[PDB]
Amino acid sequence: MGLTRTITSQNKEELLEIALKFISQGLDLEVEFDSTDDKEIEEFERDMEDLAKKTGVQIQKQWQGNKLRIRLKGSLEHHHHHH
Repeated sequence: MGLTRTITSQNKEELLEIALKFISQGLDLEVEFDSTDDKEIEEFERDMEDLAKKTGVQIQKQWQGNKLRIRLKGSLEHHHHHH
C-alpha cells in the first residue's frame, strides 16, 4: 500500500536516496530525471537498476520527451526468492 508519488528533479542523486527509502519500506515510487545530459542519465539508470537488483524488484523506464522517468516497484507481488 502507498501513493506512488511522482518526483521530478534535475538532480538524480537525491532521487537514488529517496528511492532506497521507499523500496526499503516496501513502497512503489516514481521519479523523473529532468536533464538531457547522457553522463548524468547513465548514473541514474545504472544505480536504479542496481537498487532493483539488490532489493529483488523491477523498474519501468519511460523516456518523456528526453527526460527519463523510472517507476520503481518496491511491492512487486509475493516471490521471496532472493532474485
